Amino acid sequence: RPPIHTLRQGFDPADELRAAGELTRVRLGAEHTWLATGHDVVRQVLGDHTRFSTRRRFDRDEIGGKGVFRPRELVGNLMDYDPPEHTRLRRLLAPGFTHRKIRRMAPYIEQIVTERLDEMEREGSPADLIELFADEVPGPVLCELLGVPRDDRAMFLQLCHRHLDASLSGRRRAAAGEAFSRYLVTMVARERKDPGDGLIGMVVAEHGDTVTDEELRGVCVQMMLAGDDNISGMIGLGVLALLRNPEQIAALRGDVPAAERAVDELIRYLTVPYAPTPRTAIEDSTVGDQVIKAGETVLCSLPTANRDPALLPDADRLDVTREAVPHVAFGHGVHHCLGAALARLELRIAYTALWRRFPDLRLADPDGATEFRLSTPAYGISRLMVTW
Ligand code: HEM
Repeated sequence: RPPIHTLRQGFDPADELRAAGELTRVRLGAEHTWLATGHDVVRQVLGDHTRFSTRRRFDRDEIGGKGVFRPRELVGNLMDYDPPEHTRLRRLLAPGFTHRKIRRMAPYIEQIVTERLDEMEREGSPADLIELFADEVPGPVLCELLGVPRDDRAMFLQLCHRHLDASLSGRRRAAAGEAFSRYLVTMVARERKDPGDGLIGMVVAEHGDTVTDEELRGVCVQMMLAGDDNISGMIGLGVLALLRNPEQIAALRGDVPAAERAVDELIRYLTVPYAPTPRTAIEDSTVGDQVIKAGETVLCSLPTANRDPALLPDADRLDVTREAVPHVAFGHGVHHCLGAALARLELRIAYTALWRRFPDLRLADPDGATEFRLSTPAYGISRLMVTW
């Protein structure tokens, strides 16, 4: 019943997913799409921002293009944007995501990670690493990214949690949306009067009169949606991967270059997103061996692409010591993950700190079943009991 691109077995793409061709037509459930699994063909699809569109459309209706109405729920979602509109928004947001600016967040990330590790120690072992650490680190970090006032963060995160809660429907969902929107209206008004030092403040100081309040409010929701599940998934899965490959933990207790090498290897090997935004062909183009017809959709399996032998040899193995390779876990092209550096940093800090606090960290029950996080937009672990 579940679609083929969502299928996993342990840390790996499922055999069924691995058996599919480089580029074939599949049926979801009922929709019909192209599934691209090869590294080459995924890069060809993702590097093409002029013959493919990512803008969600309704009824089938103009495919790509400029100045089409966009529903509230998608304003400020860069992934739903085509150039030239994508190009505008990305350029406005880019200056907040450099290596230099993201490097400045290091002390705060260390603080957040330390506060969470403290909770674990206070709770005592055995402890659930997911609930106390993995699910708890990303929110505050994204707050800092945005420049949500330090003292507003607890209420901000709860309002946000309810709004992005897929389990809610009807009035409870609508009210969660209304409430969060109430805070973000206040936040944008605060920023319009005295621009802060995070992302929202940066944008109003430089481009104030040309950017809208809706856009700034949308940017806030969409950053939270883009940067939470992926990080919590990586922390959970990455810890399990390292614990089950204990010899490779030593790469997180050496110098920074080696811990950076371990992080990007874990990102490739675990590949938490199942797929980037579906692409719709605007005009006919050849991808790999096949003609993809206008109006047809393409879905890229990022995990399989990151197991392609053309990317690296011994690709189904975890090896933290190796040089970084041009994997597609963050995607490729103009939509290439805007938070890439932040993700890399966040994760490096969290892994390093965890083993610094708990050198002899172990699985509470290594012979028990693993509760994987299923039916979400990002693979992960929902519960992971640990001792120290
Ligand atoms: C390891 C964790 C992460 C992974 C694996 C990941 C992966 C990806 C991928 C594959 C895309 C491409 C989507 C597409 O082309 O359709 C993307 C886009 C994006 N990511 Fe991430 N991401 C991660 C963490 C983050 C974080 C921490 C942020 C910060 C908020 C973030 C913000 C974004 C944004 C804003 C985009 C849209 C960029 C655009 O469309 O131009 N991501 N990410």
